[PDB]
Amino acid sequence: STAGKVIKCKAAVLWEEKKPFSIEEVEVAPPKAHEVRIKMVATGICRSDDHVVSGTLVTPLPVIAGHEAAGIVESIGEGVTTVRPGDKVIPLFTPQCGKCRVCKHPEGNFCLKNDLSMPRGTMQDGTSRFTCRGKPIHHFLGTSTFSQYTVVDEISVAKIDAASPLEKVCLIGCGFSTGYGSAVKVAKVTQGSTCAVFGLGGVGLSVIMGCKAAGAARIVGVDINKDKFAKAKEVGATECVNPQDYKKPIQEVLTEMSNGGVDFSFEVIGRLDTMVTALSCCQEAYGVSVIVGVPPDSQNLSMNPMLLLSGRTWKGAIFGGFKSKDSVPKLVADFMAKKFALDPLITHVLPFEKINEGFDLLRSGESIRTILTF
Amino acid sequence: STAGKVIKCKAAVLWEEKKPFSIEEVEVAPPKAHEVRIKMVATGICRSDDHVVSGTLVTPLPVIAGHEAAGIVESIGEGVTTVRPGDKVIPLFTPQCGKCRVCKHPEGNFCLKNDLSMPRGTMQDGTSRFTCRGKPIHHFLGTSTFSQYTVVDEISVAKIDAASPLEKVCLIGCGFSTGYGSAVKVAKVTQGSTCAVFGLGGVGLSVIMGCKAAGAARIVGVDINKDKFAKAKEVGATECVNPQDYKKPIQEVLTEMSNGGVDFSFEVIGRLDTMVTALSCCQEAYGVSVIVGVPPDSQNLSMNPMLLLSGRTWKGAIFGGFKSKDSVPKLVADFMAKKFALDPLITHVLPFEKINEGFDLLRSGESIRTILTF
Ligand SMILES: NC(=O)c1c[n+]([C@@H]2O[C@H](COP(=O)([O-])OP(=O)([O-])OC[C@H]3O[C@@H](n4cnc5c(N)[nH+]cnc54)[C@H](O)[C@@H]3O)[C@@H](O)[C@H]2O)ccc1-n1cccn1
Ligand SMILES: NC(=O)c1c[n+]([C@@H]2O[C@H](COP(=O)([O-])OP(=O)([O-])OC[C@H]3O[C@@H](n4cnc5c(N)[nH+]cnc54)[C@H](O)[C@@H]3O)[C@@H](O)[C@H]2O)ccc1-n1cccn1
Ligand SMILES: [Zn+2]
Ligand SMILES: [Zn+2]
Ligand SMILES: [Zn+2]
Ligand SMILES: [Zn+2]
Repeated sequence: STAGKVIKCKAAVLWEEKKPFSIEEVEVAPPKAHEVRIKMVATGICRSDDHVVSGTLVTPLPVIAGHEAAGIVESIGEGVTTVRPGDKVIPLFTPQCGKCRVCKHPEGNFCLKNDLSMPRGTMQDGTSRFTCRGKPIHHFLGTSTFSQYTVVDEISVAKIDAASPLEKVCLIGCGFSTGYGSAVKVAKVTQGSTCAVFGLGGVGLSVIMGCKAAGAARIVGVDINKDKFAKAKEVGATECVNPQDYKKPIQEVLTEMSNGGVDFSFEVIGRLDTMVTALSCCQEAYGVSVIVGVPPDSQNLSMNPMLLLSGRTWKGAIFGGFKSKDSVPKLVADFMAKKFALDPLITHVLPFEKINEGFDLLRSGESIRTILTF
Repeated sequence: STAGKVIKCKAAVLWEEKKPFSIEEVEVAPPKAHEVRIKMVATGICRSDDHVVSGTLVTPLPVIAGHEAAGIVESIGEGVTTVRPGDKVIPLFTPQCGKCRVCKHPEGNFCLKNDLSMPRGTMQDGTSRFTCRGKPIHHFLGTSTFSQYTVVDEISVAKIDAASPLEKVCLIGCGFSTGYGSAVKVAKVTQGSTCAVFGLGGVGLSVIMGCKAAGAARIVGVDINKDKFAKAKEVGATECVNPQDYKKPIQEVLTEMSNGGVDFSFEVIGRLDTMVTALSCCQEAYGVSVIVGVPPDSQNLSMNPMLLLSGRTWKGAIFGGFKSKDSVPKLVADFMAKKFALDPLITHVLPFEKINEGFDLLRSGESIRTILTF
């Protein structure tokens, strides 16, 4: 009996940059054709959400952010075939339309229907399902998970195992899959290799997990916050370095440590300077560097192309290279079979209503992932 | 007999930047342990040699340049086991020491003994075999082929088929292998793909040869000199575009031509701006761009890392990614077995004494490869 009707619920609206979220009532329209309305159960706080607040990641405001989440289908629009009411789902911030050249390519995952490259903050049909104070509110990457209910396009949701613990598997919606995929699928880390991981947050820890899973012999965590080192070691870093401890630039320090440069490096921070540092620290003839961090809006890095000419490979990826709708349910199934751990990422749990405290935790450096429960 | 004696012979000496080569008598010392003295038969004029004249590529002066060549072993130093007097040989401007981490890596070819990264202009032992008017003259890339005789370290020479035509196979010493391997080995061009090739000189044409050999369905040549188009089509380009003919940036043109970006792009010129254009023109989620051209000394490019974050791969390579001493003899054998052609790269054959005229042809846009014959 909410099917076909507007739902009034609480969401965290961001009206302005650099301000707290406003927990307040919104109206959520029912799903149109090929849309899905989801009752949220749990959502994680990803740095990319914070980037919306800071202006690092530009997307139209006002907005309902959130993109790392899981919930339960409340209703489906006309013509939906891939989920039903009552299904456990994870919203897919990178869609999988299944029809575009990228979806059809064996390697590609950054589906042409994404709202990340040139964000509009809408549904696929260019409109919004959200009203607050009588004003339309933008969506974020097609997911908008900081709301008790959201509406997503069908291509931006995956059905997952009905017995899944949603307060854990929400991390498969972003941080875990992004970092793990970046190591295992994008870099294709090899047995016995030396890896350097720049940034030891939720995503960088997942990178580490991926490097360890792939059989790396050495995994060097790099962070200016030495509080991050203990957990990085727990999940597989063999050693951790703080650039602030050294007189020399850290690329030189890592090249020394690795007797001439690492096999694989990862930038999991979002700074221009560290993207160049991470490239430079990989071995000049055969090293691979993967950019994971989201850079500040519209800013260009500067680098010497001789870093590449010698033989380095530089690449980046969204969501760990995973084709999202195919991969997310498999990732869940693998989690249920204990093929990887999510608890090491979860440092704090809060009710949704304490979302701003969650953000304070991230900004302070204290948390890895805070999971909010609805 | 000349073995064990100083040879006085003719060479093309570059006394300073931006000046013609001086053709005159030099003295060539006999080879020391693990060194090989070669009588040159044919040497090609590569743009990288002109980059030494122009200061684009910094290496100590005065110098005997030249790196794309073939000749016949005159004598060997103590300890040499891989060639003997009378052998046809190609000097290897990228060595293969076989002991360094790079030589031992299955993909790597930029051996740590190279003189390209931090040019010293000497033999491996840090001395020179050349004197002219009483003055020591530097080596170039461990090769120095603009001389009737040179001396090279054993790791910088490969024995080739005794029946080889040296006036053709000299191109396996640089231009052909560099382009062909950039397509087949570094990019790993796939069947039915779309490729864009920036720069249609000897190296860009060889890239086209490789993209054709790998089964690309479309090969778009890009050059500002439309005189280069006819030969590019002969060797496999399906269409050629001149950026000066368009009101829009060529990346935009190529993206529209390829219905959302190319599978593989190659920068084969050596300009910072075209390196970025080439990257940008490959499909954002799965495209691969390879830098082949040698950029001007010490200059940085600027780019937006979102070009990589979406999924692009950017890489570069020296000498087509070929491990030099293993590959060069196989390449010559494949040529002898008609697996690829070299004649489409040769536009001019001059005596060595007309070296300057050969360089004027390159600079004027009139030639592809000029081969100088001793
Ligand atoms: N590519 C994706 O799909 C993607 C990208 N992001 C981006 O990854 C970065 C990391 O996110 P996080 O792990 O959630 O972030 P933090 O917890 O803040 O960890 C960062 C880590 O870096 C350290 N650090 C800061 N500054 C430095 C310097 N200078 N040196 C060394 N270390 C440093 C901090 O101390 C901290 O521990 C973010 O950029 C993020 O935006 C995340 C996930 C996905 N994505 C894309 C769209 C939505 N989500
Ligand atoms: N990576 C290596 O091992 C390598 C590198 N190089 C470098 O490749 C570039 C091409 O060399 P080339 O084919 O010998 O050069 P040209 O015959 O001059 O061809 C260039 C081609 O480019 C066109 N052009 C100029 N400007 C433009 C613009 N703006 N748009 C499009 N086209 C443009 C010209 O008209 C001309 O047709 C060089 O940088 C070279 O250094 C070669 C070989 C090997 N190497 C490494 C060490 C030694 N040799
Ligand atoms: Zn798609
Ligand atoms: Zn995220
Ligand atoms: Zn070596
Ligand atoms: Zn060359």
